[PDB]
Amino acid sequence: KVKEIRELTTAEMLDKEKQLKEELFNLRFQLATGQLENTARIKEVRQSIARIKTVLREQAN
RNA sequence: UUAAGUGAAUAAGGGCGCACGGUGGAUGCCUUGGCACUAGGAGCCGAUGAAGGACGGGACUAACACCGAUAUGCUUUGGGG
Repeated sequence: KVKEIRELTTAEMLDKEKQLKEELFNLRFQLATGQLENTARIKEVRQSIARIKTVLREQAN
């Protein structure tokens, strides 16, 4: 959801950031080659990256 | 039978009236926009980068809207069920 993000330190924040990046790259490729039953995840990953970034923003000033 | 005289009707096509269609959108009714004002708010925006724009953002994306690499959306405080 939203609250589990607030628990982790800045290290885990950047970790999950890079992990979501990689997942987005894989979703991108597997789009072009006729796959990905559940395409509604291409929203979730971008929105989660957004949430992580803003929550990071509010802490660092 | 001869002779003299009289002489109707038919339409290649056209006129008039009637009856039935075809093109064309007047007229009848109607409003999704306008016009002129009344009362009240408001009367500036900009080097923290303006007005206005180009390019992009969706499973599909040609356009219009909204958005901006956090891109058809992020956080929080109230409403709603």
